[PDB]
Amino acid sequence: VVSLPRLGEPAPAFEAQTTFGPVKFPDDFKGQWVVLFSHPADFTPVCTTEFVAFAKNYEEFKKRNVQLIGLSVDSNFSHIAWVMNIKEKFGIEIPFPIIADHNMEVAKKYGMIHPAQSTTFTVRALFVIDDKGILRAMIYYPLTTGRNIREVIRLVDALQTADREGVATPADWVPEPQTWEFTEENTKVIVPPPTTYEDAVKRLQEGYECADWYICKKKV
Amino acid sequence: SLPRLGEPAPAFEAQTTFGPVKFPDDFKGQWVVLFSHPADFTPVCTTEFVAFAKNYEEFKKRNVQLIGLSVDSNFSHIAWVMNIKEKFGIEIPFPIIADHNMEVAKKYGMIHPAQSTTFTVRALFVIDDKGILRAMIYYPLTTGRNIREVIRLVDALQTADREGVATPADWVPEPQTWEFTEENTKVIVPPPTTYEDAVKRLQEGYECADWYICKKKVA
Amino acid sequence: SLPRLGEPAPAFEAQTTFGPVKFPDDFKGQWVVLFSHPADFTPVCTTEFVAFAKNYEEFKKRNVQLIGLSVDSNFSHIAWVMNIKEKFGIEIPFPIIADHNMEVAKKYGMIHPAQSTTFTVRALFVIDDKGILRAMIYYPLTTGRNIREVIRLVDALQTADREGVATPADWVPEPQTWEFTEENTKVIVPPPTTYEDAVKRLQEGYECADWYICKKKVA
Amino acid sequence: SLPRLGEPAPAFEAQTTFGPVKFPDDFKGQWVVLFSHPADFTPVCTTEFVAFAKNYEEFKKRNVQLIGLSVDSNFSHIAWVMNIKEKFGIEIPFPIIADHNMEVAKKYGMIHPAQSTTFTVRALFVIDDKGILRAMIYYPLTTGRNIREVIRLVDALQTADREGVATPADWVPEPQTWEFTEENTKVIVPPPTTYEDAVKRLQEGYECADWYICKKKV
Amino acid sequence: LPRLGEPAPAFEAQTTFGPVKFPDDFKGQWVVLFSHPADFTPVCTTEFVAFAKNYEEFKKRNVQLIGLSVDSNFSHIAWVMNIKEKFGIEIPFPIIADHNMEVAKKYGMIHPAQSTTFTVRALFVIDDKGILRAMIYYPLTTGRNIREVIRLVDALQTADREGVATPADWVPEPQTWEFTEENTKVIVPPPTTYEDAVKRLQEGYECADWYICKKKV
Amino acid sequence: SLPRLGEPAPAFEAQTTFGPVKFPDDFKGQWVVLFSHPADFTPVCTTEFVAFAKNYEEFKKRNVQLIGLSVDSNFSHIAWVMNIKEKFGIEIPFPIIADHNMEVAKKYGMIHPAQSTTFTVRALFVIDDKGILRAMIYYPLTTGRNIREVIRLVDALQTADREGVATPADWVPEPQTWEFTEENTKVIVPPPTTYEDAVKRLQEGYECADWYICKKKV
Amino acid sequence: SLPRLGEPAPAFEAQTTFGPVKFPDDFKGQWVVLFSHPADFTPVCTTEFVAFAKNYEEFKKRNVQLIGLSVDSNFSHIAWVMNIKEKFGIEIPFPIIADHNMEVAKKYGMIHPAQSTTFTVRALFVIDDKGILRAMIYYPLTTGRNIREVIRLVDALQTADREGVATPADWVPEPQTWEFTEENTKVIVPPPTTYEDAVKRLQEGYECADWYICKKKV
Amino acid sequence: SLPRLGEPAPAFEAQTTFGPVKFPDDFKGQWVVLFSHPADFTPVCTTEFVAFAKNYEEFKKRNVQLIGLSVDSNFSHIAWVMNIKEKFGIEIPFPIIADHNMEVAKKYGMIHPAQSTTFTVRALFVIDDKGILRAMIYYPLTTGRNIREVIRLVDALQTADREGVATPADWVPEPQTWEFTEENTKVIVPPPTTYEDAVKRLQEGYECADWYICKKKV
Amino acid sequence: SLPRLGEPAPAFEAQTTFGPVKFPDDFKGQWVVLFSHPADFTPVCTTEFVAFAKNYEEFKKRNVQLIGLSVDSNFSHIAWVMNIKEKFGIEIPFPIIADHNMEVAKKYGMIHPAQSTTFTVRALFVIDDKGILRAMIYYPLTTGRNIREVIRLVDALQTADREGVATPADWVPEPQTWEFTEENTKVIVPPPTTYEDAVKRLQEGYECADWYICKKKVA
Repeated sequence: VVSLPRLGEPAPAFEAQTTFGPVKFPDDFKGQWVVLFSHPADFTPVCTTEFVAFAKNYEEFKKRNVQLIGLSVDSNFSHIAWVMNIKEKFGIEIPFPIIADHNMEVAKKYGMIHPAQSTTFTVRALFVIDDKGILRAMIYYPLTTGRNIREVIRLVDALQTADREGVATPADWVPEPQTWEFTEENTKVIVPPPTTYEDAVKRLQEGYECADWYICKKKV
Repeated sequence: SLPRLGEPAPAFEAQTTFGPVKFPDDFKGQWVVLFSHPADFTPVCTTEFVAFAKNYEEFKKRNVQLIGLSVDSNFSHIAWVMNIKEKFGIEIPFPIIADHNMEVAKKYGMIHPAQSTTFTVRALFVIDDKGILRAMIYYPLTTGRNIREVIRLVDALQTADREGVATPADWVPEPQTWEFTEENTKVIVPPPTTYEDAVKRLQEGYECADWYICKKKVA
Repeated sequence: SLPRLGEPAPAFEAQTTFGPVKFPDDFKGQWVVLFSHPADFTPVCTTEFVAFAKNYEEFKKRNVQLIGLSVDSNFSHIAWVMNIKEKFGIEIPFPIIADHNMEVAKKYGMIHPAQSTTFTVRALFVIDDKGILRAMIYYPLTTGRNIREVIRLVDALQTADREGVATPADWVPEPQTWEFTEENTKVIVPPPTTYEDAVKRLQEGYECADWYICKKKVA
Repeated sequence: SLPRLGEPAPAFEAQTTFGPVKFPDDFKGQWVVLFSHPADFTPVCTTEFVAFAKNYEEFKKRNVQLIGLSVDSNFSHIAWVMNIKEKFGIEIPFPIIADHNMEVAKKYGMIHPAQSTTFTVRALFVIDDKGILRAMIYYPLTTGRNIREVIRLVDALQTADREGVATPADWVPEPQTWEFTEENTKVIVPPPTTYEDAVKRLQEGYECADWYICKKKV
Repeated sequence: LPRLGEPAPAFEAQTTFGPVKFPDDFKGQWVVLFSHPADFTPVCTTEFVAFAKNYEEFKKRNVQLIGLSVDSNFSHIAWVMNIKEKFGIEIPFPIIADHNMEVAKKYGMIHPAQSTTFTVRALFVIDDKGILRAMIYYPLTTGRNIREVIRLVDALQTADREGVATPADWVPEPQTWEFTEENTKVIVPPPTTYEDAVKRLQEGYECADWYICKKKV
Repeated sequence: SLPRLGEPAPAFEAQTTFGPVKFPDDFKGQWVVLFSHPADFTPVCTTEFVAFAKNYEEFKKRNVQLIGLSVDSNFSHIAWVMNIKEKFGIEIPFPIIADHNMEVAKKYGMIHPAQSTTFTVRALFVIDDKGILRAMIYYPLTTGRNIREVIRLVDALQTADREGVATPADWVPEPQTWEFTEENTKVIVPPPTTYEDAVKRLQEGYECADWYICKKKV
Repeated sequence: SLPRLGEPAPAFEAQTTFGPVKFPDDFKGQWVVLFSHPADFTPVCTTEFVAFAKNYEEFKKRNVQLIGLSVDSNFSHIAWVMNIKEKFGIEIPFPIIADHNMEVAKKYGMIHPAQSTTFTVRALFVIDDKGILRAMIYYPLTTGRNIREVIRLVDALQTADREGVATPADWVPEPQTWEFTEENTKVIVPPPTTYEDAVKRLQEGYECADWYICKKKV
Repeated sequence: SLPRLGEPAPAFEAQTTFGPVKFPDDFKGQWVVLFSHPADFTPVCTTEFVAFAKNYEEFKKRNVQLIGLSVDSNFSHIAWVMNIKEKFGIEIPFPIIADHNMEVAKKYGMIHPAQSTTFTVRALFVIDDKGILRAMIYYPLTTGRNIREVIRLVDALQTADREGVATPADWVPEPQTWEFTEENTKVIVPPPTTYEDAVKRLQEGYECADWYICKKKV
Repeated sequence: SLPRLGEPAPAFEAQTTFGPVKFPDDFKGQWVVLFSHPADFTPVCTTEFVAFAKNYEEFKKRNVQLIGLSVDSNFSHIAWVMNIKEKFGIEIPFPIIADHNMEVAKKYGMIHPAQSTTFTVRALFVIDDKGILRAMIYYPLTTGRNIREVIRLVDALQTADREGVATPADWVPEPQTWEFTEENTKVIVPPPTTYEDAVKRLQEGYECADWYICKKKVA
């Protein structure tokens, strides 16, 4: 240990508290595909942009029979406070549950703790799990680097197409011709968040584009 | 066991289509994208190798050394590269590790027995100029990877190091559009597994660049 | 295990909202009131933090460093302090430990599994200027502490040391009156445990400064 | 070891000044405040017993059974109760456990060797009507407890249970004022530890109800 | 280490003809099981072509040929396709894909000083009862003698049928084994990098493909 | 165990018809063909020894030392060599190891119990001038070996070393024809296993050079 | 590993020049003289086998089955018996055990390593009609046995059993004379151990019936 | 266990009728015939000792030291030698070992429990001038040994050593005749085992030199 | 070990000059005097056997079975009995055990290695009619026993059992006189230990009945 979760085998089972109530995983989602992903910490900026991006794409996952579910080692009360904060600062209501894995029990089962990254927070792990509870694909991005939400959607399409049609999908496959546009807003980088209250107060006076003390953007 | 982010990438020495490599020591000062593919002469893999080859200059300008890996021999590797050049007009410009006894594959968690007890899955590892493992992905045998996301990941990691910043969801260094065309919608027929089936496959009316790589469209 | 009265307080290093601390090395020559709270953004804890903050000068003039602790991250801590400042007009003036992996909490017997396997109980420890544990209390998750009794306990301990005396039941250093007003009679609605319930909670007609802290009076 | 909040309070059988007790069998349906004191015939302890005794009806109307404990014998306990009645005019109305061999004290983590290897500290435990340990306090040998805070704690715990609520910092059930008078500022001279010193102690000009309990002001 | 006169080590494996359960699937047939180090290497190609050309010689003797290497079955098919394209001959017998060397170790085919990854040139004659009858281990450098394999089968089948032994150099009827000028050409060790494989086709050898170049000594 | 190709041939010291040998130390700088035969005075073995002897100059000119081996004593070896000289007119020109206690045979995996628990099988090993095992064959008791294939194998290995080449299937150094005549088609009657049967065997009308070596055609 | 007098002779099954034997079960009701010899085609052994063969009727008339044994193969045994018939005109009339792997030899203590680690010494065992070991002798490789003493020993043991008597030193059943002639004084040249020495031995001026059996006088 | 031919004879120190002996060290430079006999005052033993005594000069001129051995005491040995002198007029001229605790007997494998758990069998060992065990015989309790075969064996071993030869079956150094007379045909009545039977034995009409040695003819 | 007084005498089966004995089963209802002697054909032993034999009727009328024992064979025993008969005119009337392997001797502690590792010492055991060991003596190789004391001991033990009494020092059943004459003063020359010495011993002028038993007087 820590172990690599194994592709093609049942996703590691667990029971946990979430912002939507208790879940028995992946048991409660049988018959649904599941995108389980982790984020290091509530009230941190990359994580906020990822939650907003997932929320904005919630209907794309819903129409593909995919249940999105997040996870961090934060408490459920921090989770609810953070979702409230996102609604207040961005006008977006997170529409999917977030697991409160305080004791890292789920994180350890999924290889989400990488001590050289953090001994306390998960990395940016993401797992695609099919309607039979089988782990199908996974990615591990570091604390610095937000994920690509459209690639998660494409991966789901590819796996569902493989199962439905009995085929494989080539490099860069999509189900229909399409264009992924990245705008000027997608070029803004994130200032690493303050770690003391005094620094958080000072941060708001440093001239960045800050929706809140922990999420300040600039360009390179 | 899961390779550890933020630590030196598991070291190894191996034979490749470019000669022996001392990993990651031979790539000091360079970023490395190490990836695995289940088997030479299989179709998703071929499309991935062509896509990486076409994007080789994109990696070169980012100081990234691409290096592939499978459990096939170097002679099968060379034969497959010859086959790719003949059937697709593309010359693979990066080395492929011949990991015959799965020693490197096991160090990187590339063997997932429910997927295959003999082939690697579609693992990919981004390693920085200090040999530190920075990010990784594990896709299954069915599902080709997204080459532009590998480039975006490298850009995001290099910018983080250079600027002392983090990058948000869907970050790119400049505005851009990733076009996927009708050609990107063709799916792959699972390759034949007997010689007889390989001969019969070529008579089924598909678009086949060779016996192992046949494409079609699905409704 | 129960920390031992009269012995050095269990040593630790931790992250806090004021930066890293080495206990008790950093607090030699000062008295310390170390206390824990189950979770940021929960209501009893908020009332306790405001009460300690309002009494910060009372502790400072007694050479007492207040330091809180929960298993929450420093980012949750900072966000919670920001929330308290906006909703209650008080800036928490003392550090809060981020005891992510419960290592400090376990040294101090702060985890009582029938109360919570993830949150600390309401433990509080008075530690003298030589780092010796002098007194402790363990209140449950339901029940906020009495801040004036914490001050009285510190006075009693400092007077004992200074004068070579003991202090009787209900001892105070000078005649005084502890007033409890109508505001002190309001009880706390247990906080919502789902986001949906948190949205409904703000519509139920309680006296709510925020979703997690709603008050009412009894019968 | 640390007794566990939210779990049954450690069970025991013991001799007391009221006769034998079986905990928790005898107190089912009642709240219990179990507290310890280091030694009979010592002054802080005396002030605490008098304060608890004066508040006995406050505990009784809250369905609270008070029970004290020290490692002294029942004969010392009775002698001390007799002494308190003569010097202070109050009869201790609750039982005191004689925990001769420290068996109950060890179950409750009441022995802290740097304080004393032979006496308990000033431990106090609130136990509910189902025998569940609800709250605990550990004060040192120097420092008398706050009796009104014990009452407040019981009120807060009982209100939480009855109403399904939590109680804030400094909560009380109704507006009220805790007055501390000039009498509450007197400190205690540490008691003599030899018979000769105890005889001399009564001649030193302190405010002494007996050889072991002398007060002064600072 | 495989034991003569005892049942041949049993196994199940993937092949270019589909799965095989060995030797159960071949009960009632003689079996010549042989290994080769690697697909797309030159000595191996000449041996496979020679076995293929003699396929009818083995079939009329109730002999099932079956090859084996540690290459994948996809590499095998690609190699069989390559042999068909470059030499005009279709390999008519199955090749085992012994990916994890499990069968190879049962037969002692791995000799680490030769290769820690490839089998040597092992060959096993197995009778219709599944009993191991004879075996040879040639090194990576040295192709086998296919007519000697046929003679060995004839000698073993005659021994069983007639209750006799066969002397040194025995054959069932007078015959002549002709070796021509073509049989004198030696093989250039195959390239081990892609760059060398491209350069190899320009070195002036007689090359059917990059990996199989011949010359004379 | 299985002797390992590419590694030093298992070392041994042994008695032979030519005197003691230290193997492969005594044959440094020479290639060695070490082969075994089940038993002196048995018929396939006789035909193989005659064939090796007739080809002795072919091996000598290739810098190859032939050395045979069985579990028989040197006294049996000498008697058998004398017998071969009288019946076939050829004097065995290479040493035969007397491996009485099967120690060498076991080092070379020459004992296969289902074939025989007492005799070696027809094992043959090609060893180079540096003592390295290069190739090996194991034929069963029924089946005589192909001496010209042993020569071809030596040629192929020596050519590989000298030229830095590999040799294809069916390779020879120059065009040639291996003739097998009517004489090569005669089969061998399994030798008698009792003295009475050996006396009778010589009266049964086969083509017999001696009691143990009788031939016929099929 | 001394076989024990008066106990059943160690049982074994073996191949012989007469076919398989189950010992001593196959010889129930017969006395058995089991003896060993180091090696076929060695000279002292040849003289002993000839002497036993010449005395075959003497043993037969005493209900004695002779059976020899060496570690040579049965094919060597048959070859050696053929050789004795060819060179001396005598046909060995009793079976020889082929104890290839020394299993029987070890049961009978026939292997003495300072004599030979590969051949038996000249052991001889008299076994009665009940399979019981009655007497034994162990002569070294140099020293041929006394065949008439074997017969006298059998006579003495059979007389002891039949008559319920003991037999004194030098006892015989009837007055008699053992003649040893000039021919019995010839000694044996130790046999050659290389083929070259065997060829030269025939030119050294001894009286040689074959390369391995040369006599002279001292 | 089995004494090993070609290895030093098992060493021992013992009392003998000639005084203490260090064996075989005291006999370095001499050949030794060490033999055992089951019991003093038993009949076959007496005939063997007399025969050895009569042949003492035959052994002496061959540089052979005879030495007997039984588990009897040295005092019983002297008494028996005295008895042999009285009844037969022959003085035993060689030492007899007193092996009371069977320590020497066990070293030489002389105790065969089915024969006797208390007496040695009729073991005989030829040991050369370097202390090396050269040959051995084990005869049962019933059966006296052949003294002339012991002499022939010594002659055969000494000739082998001196001349570098082996000796054939029935070898002797010069032509000779072993005469066995009517006296050599008399059998021995098993000796009495009770005093009453020993007295009765002298009246049963046998040819008795003493109670324990009675002969008759068969 | 020391045989234990008041316990059954160690049981055994043995060969003797009178045939096999099962001890003490064959002697139930009889008293037994079991005694040992180092070696047949030694002089002290001979004088003891003659004295016991001459006193045979004294033991028989007291219901005592004499039984001797040495490690010699019965064949030596018989020869020795024959010798004593010829030289002294007395036929030994009691059995002698042939304890070849010292098995009985070890049960009775008769082997004392500093005296002899091969011979018994001069041990004697009085055993009653119930098989119980009643008394024992151990004299060394040099020193002949007192046969009249053996008889007195038997009488004392039988009287004690019969009458329920003890017997004092020097007790006898009726007044009596033990006379020791000039013949009882002759000492024994230690026996020869080589045959040559035995021949010479008979020529040295001692009073010799045989080579092993020569007497003289002290001067």
